Amino acid sequence: HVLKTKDVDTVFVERQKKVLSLFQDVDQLNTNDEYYKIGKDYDIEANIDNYTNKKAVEDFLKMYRCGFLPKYNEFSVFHDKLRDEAIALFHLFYYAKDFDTFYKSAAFARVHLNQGQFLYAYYIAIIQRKDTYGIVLPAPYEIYPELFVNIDTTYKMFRTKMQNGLINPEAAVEYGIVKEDNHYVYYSNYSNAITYYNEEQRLAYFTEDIGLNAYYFFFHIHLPFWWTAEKYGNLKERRGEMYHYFYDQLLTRYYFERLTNGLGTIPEFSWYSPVKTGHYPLLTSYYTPFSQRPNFYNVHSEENYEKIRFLDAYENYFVQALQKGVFEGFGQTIYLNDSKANSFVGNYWQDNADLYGEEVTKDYQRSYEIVARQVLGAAPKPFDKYTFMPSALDFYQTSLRDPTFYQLYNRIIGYFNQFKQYLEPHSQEKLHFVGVKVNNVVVDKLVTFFEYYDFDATNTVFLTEEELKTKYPHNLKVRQPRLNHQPFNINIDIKADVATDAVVKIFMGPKYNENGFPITLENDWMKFFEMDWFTHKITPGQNTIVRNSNEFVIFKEDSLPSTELYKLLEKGKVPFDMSEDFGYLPKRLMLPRGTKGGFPFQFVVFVYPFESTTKNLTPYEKFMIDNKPLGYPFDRPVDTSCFKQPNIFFRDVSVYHEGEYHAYEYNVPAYFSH
Amino acid sequence: HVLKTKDVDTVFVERQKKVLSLFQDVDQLNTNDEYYKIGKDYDIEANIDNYTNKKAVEDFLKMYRCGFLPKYNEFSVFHDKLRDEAIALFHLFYYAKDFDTFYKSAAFARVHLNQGQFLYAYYIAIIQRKDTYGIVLPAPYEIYPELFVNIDTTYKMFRTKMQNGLINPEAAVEYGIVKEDNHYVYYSNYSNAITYYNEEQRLAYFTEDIGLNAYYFFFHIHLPFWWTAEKYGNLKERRGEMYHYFYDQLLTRYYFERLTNGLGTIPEFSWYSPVKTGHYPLLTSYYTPFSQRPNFYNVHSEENYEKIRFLDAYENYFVQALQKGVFEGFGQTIYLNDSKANSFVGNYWQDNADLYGEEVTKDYQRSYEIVARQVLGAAPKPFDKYTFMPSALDFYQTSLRDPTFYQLYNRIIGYFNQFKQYLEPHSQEKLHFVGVKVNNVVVDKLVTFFEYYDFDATNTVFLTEEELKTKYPHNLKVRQPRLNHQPFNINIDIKADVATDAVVKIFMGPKYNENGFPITLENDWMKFFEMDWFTHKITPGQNTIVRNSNEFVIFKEDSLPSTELYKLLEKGKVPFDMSEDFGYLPKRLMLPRGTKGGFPFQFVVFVYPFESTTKNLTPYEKFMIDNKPLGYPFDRPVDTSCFKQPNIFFRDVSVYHEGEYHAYEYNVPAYFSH
Ligand SMILES: *[C@@H]1O[C@H](CO)[C@@H](O[C@@H]2O[C@H](CO)[C@@H](O[C@@H]3O[C@H](CO[C@H]4O[C@H](CO[C@H]5O[C@H](CO)[C@@H](O)[C@H](O)[C@@H]5O[C@H]5O[C@H](CO)[C@@H](O)[C@H](O)[C@@H]5O)[C@@H](O)[C@H](O[C@H]5O[C@H](CO)[C@@H](O)[C@H](O)[C@@H]5O[C@H]5O[C@H](CO)[C@@H](O)[C@H](O)[C@@H]5O)[C@@H]4O)[C@@H](O)[C@H](O[C@H]4O[C@H](CO)[C@@H](O)[C@H](O)[C@@H]4O[C@H]4O[C@H](CO)[C@@H](O)[C@H](O)[C@@H]4O[C@H]4O[C@H](CO)[C@@H](O)[C@H](O[C@H]5O[C@H](CO)[C@@H](O)[C@H](O)[C@H]5O)[C@@H]4O)[C@@H]3O)[C@H](O)[C@H]2NC(C)=O)[C@H](O)[C@H]1NC(C)=O
Ligand SMILES: *[C@@H]1O[C@H](CO)[C@@H](O[C@@H]2O[C@H](CO)[C@@H](O[C@@H]3O[C@H](CO[C@H]4O[C@H](CO[C@H]5O[C@H](CO)[C@@H](O)[C@H](O)[C@@H]5O[C@H]5O[C@H](CO)[C@@H](O)[C@H](O)[C@@H]5O)[C@@H](O)[C@H](O[C@H]5O[C@H](CO)[C@@H](O)[C@H](O)[C@@H]5O[C@H]5O[C@H](CO)[C@@H](O)[C@H](O)[C@@H]5O)[C@@H]4O)[C@@H](O)[C@H](O[C@H]4O[C@H](CO)[C@@H](O)[C@H](O)[C@@H]4O[C@H]4O[C@H](CO)[C@@H](O)[C@H](O)[C@@H]4O[C@H]4O[C@H](CO)[C@@H](O)[C@H](O[C@H]5O[C@H](CO)[C@@H](O)[C@H](O)[C@H]5O)[C@@H]4O)[C@@H]3O)[C@H](O)[C@H]2NC(C)=O)[C@H](O)[C@H]1NC(C)=O
Ligand SMILES: *[C@@H]1O[C@H](CO)[C@@H](O[C@@H]2O[C@H](CO)[C@@H](O)[C@H](O)[C@H]2NC(C)=O)[C@H](O)[C@H]1NC(C)=O
Ligand SMILES: *[C@@H]1O[C@H](CO)[C@@H](O[C@@H]2O[C@H](CO)[C@@H](O)[C@H](O)[C@H]2NC(C)=O)[C@H](O)[C@H]1NC(C)=O
Repeated sequence: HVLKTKDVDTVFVERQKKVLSLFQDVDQLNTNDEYYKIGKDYDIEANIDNYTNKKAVEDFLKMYRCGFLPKYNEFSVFHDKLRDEAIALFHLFYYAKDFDTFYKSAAFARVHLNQGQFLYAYYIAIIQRKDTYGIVLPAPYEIYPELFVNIDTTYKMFRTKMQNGLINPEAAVEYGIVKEDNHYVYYSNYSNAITYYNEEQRLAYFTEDIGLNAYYFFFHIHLPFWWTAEKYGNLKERRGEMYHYFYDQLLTRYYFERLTNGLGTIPEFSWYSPVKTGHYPLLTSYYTPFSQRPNFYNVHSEENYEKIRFLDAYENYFVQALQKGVFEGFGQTIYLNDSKANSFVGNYWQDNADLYGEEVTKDYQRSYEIVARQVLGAAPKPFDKYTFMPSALDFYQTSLRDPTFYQLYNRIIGYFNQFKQYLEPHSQEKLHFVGVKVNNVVVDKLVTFFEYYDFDATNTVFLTEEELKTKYPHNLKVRQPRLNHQPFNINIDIKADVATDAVVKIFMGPKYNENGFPITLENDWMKFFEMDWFTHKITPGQNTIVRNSNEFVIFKEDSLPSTELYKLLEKGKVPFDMSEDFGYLPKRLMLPRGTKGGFPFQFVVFVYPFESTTKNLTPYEKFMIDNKPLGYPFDRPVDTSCFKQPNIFFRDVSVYHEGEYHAYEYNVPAYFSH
Repeated sequence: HVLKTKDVDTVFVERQKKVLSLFQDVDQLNTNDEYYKIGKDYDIEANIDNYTNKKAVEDFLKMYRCGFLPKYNEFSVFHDKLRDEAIALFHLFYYAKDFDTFYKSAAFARVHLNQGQFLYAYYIAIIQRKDTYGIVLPAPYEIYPELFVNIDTTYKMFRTKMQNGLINPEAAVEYGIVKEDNHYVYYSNYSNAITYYNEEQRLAYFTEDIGLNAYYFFFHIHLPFWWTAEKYGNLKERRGEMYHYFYDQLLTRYYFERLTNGLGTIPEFSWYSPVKTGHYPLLTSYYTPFSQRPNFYNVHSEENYEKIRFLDAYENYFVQALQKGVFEGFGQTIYLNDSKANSFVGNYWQDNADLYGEEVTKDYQRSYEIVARQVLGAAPKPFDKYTFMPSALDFYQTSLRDPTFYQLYNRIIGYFNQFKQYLEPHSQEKLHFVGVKVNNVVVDKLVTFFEYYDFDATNTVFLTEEELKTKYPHNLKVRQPRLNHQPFNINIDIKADVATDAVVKIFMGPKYNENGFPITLENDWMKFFEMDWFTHKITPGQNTIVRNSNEFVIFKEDSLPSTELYKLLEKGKVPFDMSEDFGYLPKRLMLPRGTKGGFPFQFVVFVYPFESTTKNLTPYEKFMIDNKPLGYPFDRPVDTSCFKQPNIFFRDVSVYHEGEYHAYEYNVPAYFSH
C-alpha cells in the first residue's frame, strides 16, 4: 500500500516551508527563529498599502489598539469577542496582497497574539487565500494535542519533560511510557478505559478518534459558519444543501457505530427535562478543567430559562413555517417548493452569514447552534469576555466527543428531514435508467480491527531556552490503537442495451431498525451512507465493474507528521490527499466496528445517466462533480413503489471484527511489552 | 434421547386417573362425567368424621355458607377474600382422612366453586397430601392456557371453535392456523413479534417461555407463602435460605439473558419516581383486559401514597436493623450472627407464616410483596372483594412476564445480599480440600437454538352439549419455538493424594460485568448459577469425571401432555421427572440464548469433602442432599484472596447460537409451510 503523491514547484515548496515554520512549538515563542524578528517589528500601519482592503485592516488596527485575548487563555470561536477578534485577524491575513505580506502578518500575529486565536485564523487563511491553494496543513491533533488526548497521557509527557527523560525506563513501561529510537512513545487509552459513567462510553474508540475529530475541525475551517460562501461561487446557492449532506452523513455513520454496539437510535431530548446522557471531558485548559455534564443533568434551571425560550422559539418558527407552507422573514417570503428553499433551511439552522446576505455575521444575530452548545455544555456562565470554562462543545476539534453533539444535530436534521417530505419526491421514472440494469453485486468480506497509530505530540511540552537554540525535537509520540478495516472489492454486474456515460454510486445502509426488524425505505431513506461516486462508460451488453474500497472517492488517507512532510518536500512532492482532500473522512473509518459474529448491513449500488455538471461544487469538495442534489437518490423520500428500479441493487453484507474487540487491550503493558 | 420412566402400582394408577379426571375442560361442567354426580350431592357436614381436623371443616362450612367467589370471575391469591376462601378449600382437601374423601371433596369443589379457585387449592393439595405423593401434575400451561398464550392465538382458537373447523384451510395457514392429523395447530408468537414498546421486549422469548413461567407457579404451590413449612420438617428452620437461593438463582439466570442481549444489570427503581420499564400484558380475563403499565409510569400518585409509605417503612426497618446489628420485633431479638438470622430475613421479606410462628397468614399481616405487586401492576383499585382488573403480577404463572418482577425481587435480594456481608465469610481454610486438586476442566461447545414445542391448549375452548357426551377432544395444539441447547460434556481432571468421598459442584458465572470489564468475586459472588451437584468417590492419583448436561441434577425434562400421561399409565408407568422433580427448571433453559459470534461466560467447578447430611432438604427438593448452605460456596462473600484454592477451577466458555436468532422467524408462514 503506497500513498499517492503529487508534484509541486519551487515556489510552492518555499511557501510550504514558511507556513510550517509557524506551526512549531506553538504554545511558546522562539526568539532564535527568523519569524520572531520579522513579526516583532512588523508595522501593519506602515504597510497598509500591501492589503487589498484598507477598511478591514483599519478595523483590525482599531480593534488591536484596544487589546486582544491574552496569551495562554482558551480560545473558542463560539464566544463573541474572541470570534470578532479572530475574524478581524482573518481579514488581515486574507487581504494581504501577496504571500510575503501574508507571512509577515502571520509572524506578527504569532508573536503578539493568543496562540489558539492565531492558529485558528492562520489555519483558515491558508485554506482561503488563493496563493496558498494546495498548501498542506499539519494534522490538527499535532497542533492541538491538548484537545486530542486525555490528561492522563498529557501528564505523563509533562512528567517526562520535567524529569528531562526517563529516570527508571523499566518502571515507566508499566504506565505505557516506552522509549523507541530517540522518541518517547505514550500509549494512550480512550476514556472508556478509565471511567465508565454511562453506556455511551462503549463508543469512545470512535467518538474520541483523532481522525474523526480532526474531520469536524476541517469541515469548519473549510467554510466557517460566520463567513459567506461567496469565494466558492456555486456553493453559495447550494450551501444549505451541503449543510444537510454533511450532518446527515455524519449522523448516519455515527448511527451505524451505535447499531453494532447495541445502542439504538440517536436519543431525543427536551429543553424542559433532564438531559440523560452526561459527558466528562478528560481535558483541561491552562486555567481550568473542562466543564462536566453529569447524567440526567437538570438543564432547565434559572441560568438557562431565557436561552431555552430562545431555542424553543427558534424551533417553533420552523415548525410553524412547515405548517403554513412558507418561510417568512430575513427579507423574503419563500414557499416550501421554492428553488432556494433547501438552501434557506440549511442556512437558517446554522444561522450563517449567507442567511443574511452579508460577508460576516454580527454579534446580535443570535445562533441556535451556539446557544444550544452553551446550555448542553453545562458550563457556568463566563467569568468575563476573555475567561470561560470550556466544554467539549466549545471546539470543533472536540465536539464529536460529546454524546449531546449528535443529539443536537440529529434534532436539527430531524427538522430538515421533516421539511424534505413537503418537497416533490423522486418519481420512479426519473430514477429509472432505460437500458441499464444491475444484475448482481458481490461484496468481499468486510472486516474491522484495531491497529496502532502514532502522531507527534511534542507541542504538548515546553522547550528549554537551550533547546530553542537547536532544531525542534519532534521527540514525543502518542500511540493509540485506531479503528481500521481490510480493503475490500465490490463487483458490479451490469446488463446494458445501449452505450452511454453513466454515474454509479455506492451506499451503505442498515438492514434492520434498532429493534431488529426490517428497514423501510419510507422511513429510513435518510439512513444511507454515501461511500462512492464515479463516472463510467457503459458498453452495450455485459459490463463488469470492480471498485476497491481504497478507491472510494469519499475518503482520504491518514495525515503524515510534519517531519515526513519535510522529507517529502525535498523530493518536490506533497501527499495527494493531504493537499486536495484534507476535508474527507479518513478511509480507515468508513466501516463501523463489526462484531465477532458479523453485524448486518446492506450495500446498494445505483447507476444513473451522466449529464449536467454546470453547478458542481468541485472548488469545495472534489467528488461533487454533478448537478444532482447531494446524497442523490437518498437526499429526500422517494415515491413509494414496491417494485425496485432495475438500475439499483441491494446486497446484504456482514461486518466482522478481528483481533481484540476492545481497543484498550492493545495498550495493556503485558501485551505491548510482548 | 429416551425419557426416564418410573414404575407405579395399581393403587397409584387408579388415583392418578382420578386426579386427572378433574383437570379436564376445567372452565365447564360435564354433567355426564362421574365427578359431577359425586360432587353435586356430596354432603361435607354429614361426612365431617372423615377429616382429621374438624375445626378446619367447620370453618370452611361457615365460610362457604356466606358465599365464595362466583364462577368465571378471575381468581388471584394476592387478594384477601380470594386467598382466605382458597386456604379454607385447601384445608378441606388436606385434612380428608383418605384419598377417597379427598376426591369427593375435590369433586364437590369442582362442581360448586370458581374454576380458578378450585384448580388452585387442588394443585396444592395434590402436592401436600401424603397419599398423593408422586402423583403427576398436568402442565400448568395446559390447565391455564389463557394465562400462557397471548390473545391473538386464543382468538384464533375461538374462531375455529365457533366455525366448528376451518372454513378455508388454505387461507388459515397465512394466520398460523394449520391442521395436522386430527389436531388444529396454532403457531404462537411471543409479544415482541407484535408490539415493541421498550427494549425489554427483546427478551420476550425468555420471559414468556411457558416452561419458565410454569416453573414459578410450581415454586409457589410447592410451598405457598401463606403456609407454614412445618410439613417439611427441616425446611422450616432453613426456609429463609431456600427463599434466597430460589430468587438469587432465578435473578442470576435472568441476568445472563440480559447480558447476551446487551441489556445490562437488572434496573433499579424508586417508589417516588416514574417507573421506567412498562409492560403490556396481551392477556385477558373473562370480564376485562389485564391492566397495562406504560413506560415511565407515574407510580407516586394519590392512589399509592399510603401504600408507598408502607413499602418505604418496610425497607427502613430492614436497613436500620442491619445498621444496629439486630432484628427486633416479631416476638424476638435476633443479632445478625444468630443462627436464626438467615431464615428471619427471608421470612421477613416474604412476610410468610413462619415469620409469625403460625400455620397460615392472617389478613392484617401486611405483605411487602403483595403491596409492591399491587402498585407495580398499575391496576386501578378493585371494584369490590370479588372483582378486580388483573395484572401479570397477580399470578405466579404470569409474573415472570413483567420486567418489574425481576426489579422487585432484585431489590429484595439486594437487601438479602447486603445482610450477608455482615456474616462470617468462608475462610480460605474451610474452602480448601487438602489433597484434592482440579488440574483441568474442559467444556464442549455451548450452542443454543430454537425448537418447536407443542402443548394441548384445548381448555381455551368450550365444548358443545353433544361433545360433552363423548370423550374430550384434546383437539387444539399450540406450537411455539422455544429456547434449547445442544447437550455438552464437562471433563474434570482431578489429582488426589488419598481416597475420599467428595462432593463436586458446577457453576456458570459471567466473565465480564455489564461494561465488558472483568468480573470481581468480591462484588459478583452472587452471580453464579448453580448447575450441578453430585457426590463422587476420589481414588489416589489421577481421576477423570465426565458429566453430561443431561445429567445435571438441577434440571428436568419437559412435561408431557395429559393424553400421553394416560398411555404411559396403561403400562403402569409415569415420567420420572414430572413425578418427583416437577419443581426443577426445564433443562432446555439452563443456557441463555447465545450470540452468533459467541458470548463470554465461565464455568467453575468446586469440589469439597462429602460429610454431614443431617439437616438436608430432600423431602422438598431431591438435589439438596447436604448440610452446606444452599448455593455453597457462593451463598455469601468469601474472604477475599488473590490466590485460587486448588480444589476450584474456572474455565472460560462461549455460548453460541445456531439457526435463526429471532424465535418469531420460525412462525413466519412462508417458513413453516416450507
Ligand atoms: C488574580 O485575579 C485577579 C482578578 O481577576 C487578576 O486581576 C486582573 O489582572 C489582569 C491581568 O494583569 C488585569 O488586566 C490587565 O490590566 C493591565 C492594566 O490596565 C490598565 O492599564 C492599561 C494600560 O494603560 C496605558 O496604555 C493605555 C493605552 O492602551 C493608555 O490609555 C493609558 O493612559 C496608559 O498609558 C501608558 O501606556 C504605556 C504603559 O502601558 C506607556 O506607553 C506609558 O506609560 C503610557 O502613559 C489600560 O489600557 C487599561 O485600560 C482599561 O481600564 C481603564 C480603567 O481602569 C479603562 O478606562 C480603559 O478603557 C480600559 O478599560 C476596559 O474597557 C472595557 C470596560 O468597559 C473592557 O474592555 C475592559 O474592562 C478594559 O480593561 C487600564 O487602565 C493591562 O495593561 C493588561 O493588558 C494586557 O492584557 C489584555 C488582556 O487581559 C490585552 O488585551 C492587552 O493588549 C494587554 O496584553 C498584553 O499582556 C498580556 C498579559 O497580561 C499578554 O498575554 C499579551 O500578549 C500582551 O503582551 C504585551 O504586553 C505585556 C505587558 O502589558 C508585555 O509583558 C508583553 O511582552 C512580552 O511579550 C512580547 C511578545 O508579545 C515579547 O516581545 C516581550 O519580550 C515579552 O516581554 C507584550 O508586550 C490587562 O488588561 C485586570 O485589570 C485585573 N482585574 C482586576 C479586577 O483587577 C490577576 O491578574 C490574577 N493574578 C494571577 C497571578 O492570576
Ligand atoms: C351489571 O352490573 C351490576 C352492578 O355491578 C350487577 O349487579 C350485581 O349483580 C350481582 C350478581 O347477580 C348481585 O349479587 C348477587 O345477589 C344475589 C341476590 O342477593 C340477595 O339474595 C341472597 C340470597 O338470599 C336468600 O338466601 C339467604 C341465605 O343464604 C337468606 O338469608 C335470604 O333470606 C334468602 O332466602 C330466601 O331465598 C332462597 C333462595 O336463594 C330460598 O332458600 C328461599 O326463597 C329463602 O326464603 C342474599 O344472600 C343476599 O344478601 C346479601 O346482601 C344483603 C343486602 O342486600 C346483606 O344484608 C347480607 O349480609 C348478604 O351479604 C352481604 O354481606 C356484605 C354486606 O356488608 C357484603 O359481602 C355483600 O354486600 C353481601 O351481599 C341478597 O339478599 C345473590 O344470591 C348472589 O349470590 C351468588 O353470587 C355470590 C358471588 O357474587 C356467591 O358468593 C353466592 O354464593 C352466589 O353464588 C351463586 O351464583 C353465582 C352466580 O351469580 C355462581 O357463580 C355460583 O356458583 C353460585 O351458583 C349457585 O347459585 C345460583 C343462584 O344464585 C344458581 O343459578 C347456580 O346454579 C347452578 O348450580 C350448579 C352448578 O354449580 C348446577 O348443578 C345447577 O344446575 C346450575 O343451575 C348455583 O346453584 C349474588 O351475591 C349484586 O347484588 C348486584 N349488585 C348490585 C349493586 O345490585 C349485574 O349483575 C350486572 N349485570 C350483568 C349482566 O353483568
Ligand atoms: C436596516 O436593515 C437592512 C436589512 O435588514 C440593512 O441592510 C443590509 O446592510 C448590509 C450591510 O451591513 C448589507 O450587506 C445587506 O445586503 C443589507 N440587506 C438589506 C436587505 O438591505 C441596513 O444596513 C439596516 N440599516 C442600517 C442603517 O444599517
Ligand atoms: C398478644 O400478642 C402476643 C404476641 O403476638 C401473643 O403471644 C403469643 O401467644 C402464642 C399463643 O398462641 C404463642 O405461641 C407465642 O409464642 C406468643 N408470642 C409471644 C411473643 O409471646 C399473645 O397470645 C396475645 N395475647 C392474646 C390475649 O391474644
